[PDB]
Amino acid sequence: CCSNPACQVQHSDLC
Repeated sequence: CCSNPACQVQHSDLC
């Protein structure tokens, strides 16, 4: 989903 620490943990297409 993104190259973030949280994104990797939880699939969240925020970017």
